[PDB]
Amino acid sequence: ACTKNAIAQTGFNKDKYFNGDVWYVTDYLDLEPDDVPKRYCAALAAGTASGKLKEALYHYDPKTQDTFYDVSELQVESLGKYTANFKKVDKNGNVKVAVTAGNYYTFTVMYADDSSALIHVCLHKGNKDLGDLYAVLNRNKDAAAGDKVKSAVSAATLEFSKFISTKENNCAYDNDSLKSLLTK
Ligand code: HEM
Repeated sequence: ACTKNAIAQTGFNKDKYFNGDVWYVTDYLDLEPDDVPKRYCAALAAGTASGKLKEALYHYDPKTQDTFYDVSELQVESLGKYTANFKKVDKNGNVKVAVTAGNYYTFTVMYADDSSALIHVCLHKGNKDLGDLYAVLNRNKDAAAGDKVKSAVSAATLEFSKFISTKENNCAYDNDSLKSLLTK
């Protein structure tokens, strides 16, 4: 179940966020903690490709080796709040699972600056969801969360101390695939 109407950042700068570059998940929190593993790797690229607002996703479970990529087309609900479809793809953009009625996520940018962000995601696959999922992002895969984003976590009435870090998982990412997937 998802339970939060996440509030987007006041004055969110869409073009800076959706600039074609990669964001790494450094820390995450699911309000239903059992919905996701205790160790995980995730990243995304976000940009406009031929006029279309896109995200490319990467998930990797460092214990099981489960790996998957997605390409998403985003629709705008309001500034910084989107509804995204998704198709599962290989790293080269070949479709494994097509865009499907009932497979979508909401995506809210609660805070962002040039280097860091806080997002909320509510994933739906049919009648299933993956709970309220918060993630701290950085442009640098190894950056410890700084004061701007940690304060934003507090301003969301959350506690950064309770987020799970991805930093001790030897996460390695294919940035080139994430960038090219934006076009697919
Ligand atoms: C970076 C923002 C993220 C977004 C937008 C996102 C979105 C998604 C989407 C679209 C899927 C379904 C993929 C498919 O079936 O084709 C998925 C699956 C999944 N995600 Fe995320 N995700 C993000 C980060 C994370 C993080 C940080 C975790 C933490 C463990 C996580 C855990 C999972 C798990 C466990 C699944 C598999 C769910 C299932 O089997 O039903 N995700 N995610």
